[PDB]
Amino acid sequence: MRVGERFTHDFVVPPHKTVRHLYPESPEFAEFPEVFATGFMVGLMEWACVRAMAPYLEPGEGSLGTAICVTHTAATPPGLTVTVTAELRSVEGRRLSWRVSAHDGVDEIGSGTHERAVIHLEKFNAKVRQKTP
Amino acid sequence: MRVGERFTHDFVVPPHKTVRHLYPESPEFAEFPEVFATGFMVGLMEWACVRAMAPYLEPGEGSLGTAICVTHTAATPPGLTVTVTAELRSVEGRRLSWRVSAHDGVDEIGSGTHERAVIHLEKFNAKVRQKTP
Repeated sequence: MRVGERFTHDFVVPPHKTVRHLYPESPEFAEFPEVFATGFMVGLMEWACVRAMAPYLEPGEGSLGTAICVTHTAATPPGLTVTVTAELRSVEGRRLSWRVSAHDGVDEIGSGTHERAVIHLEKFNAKVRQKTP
Repeated sequence: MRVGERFTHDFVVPPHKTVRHLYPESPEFAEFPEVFATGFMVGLMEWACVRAMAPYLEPGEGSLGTAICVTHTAATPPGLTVTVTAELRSVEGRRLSWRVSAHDGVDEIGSGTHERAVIHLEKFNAKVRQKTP
């Protein structure tokens, strides 16, 4: 896991990763064309980076996404394979950053950056509990 | 539309908007803390801007998100209300650019920018259906 190393992750888009499935609560999204939602592309890019960094975590640790800055440049219907490529840009202590890019086999669909922070899972969950109603 | 006009969108986070629910097929995400996923925060920011834009589109139009560039700085358990504030920066042809931020009643959880493109829904759906395997 050196800076400049590339990690790849492939995912066939199923029908339930389209826009209306991200927020079934949204009448505003209900009838939208059946294309892979930006929020699901983001979650796939983050999933690629989590798989790339798993060797860096010590027992008890996990990670949070702290920033996402990407374009979404072409649309993908269900059935195509989205390949995400995660290129490690920086690792320093708790902070990691990648350049991410995604292609659906037909078009480049988007690219940009993603940053993560390593967390201590138990300490983090206790903080979460204190702001839980 | 009025540049500098702020729109607010409030959303109580239900249990099914945590990280594990974004990708039930990800074993990695299945063990994550039960906090609002960045992919769901991105979709909520899109939803805010879609509601702001709606009165101003013509019949048969909608929009797509073309870029998002946000931080995600604090974590939110189910049961808090996330309020997205969306402020229009510019309208150029079919392109609309926004400043977005979100807060969960306890902490600011993220901020940055978002761009959208107005589409003709039927024309775009027919073009989508043609790259479908």
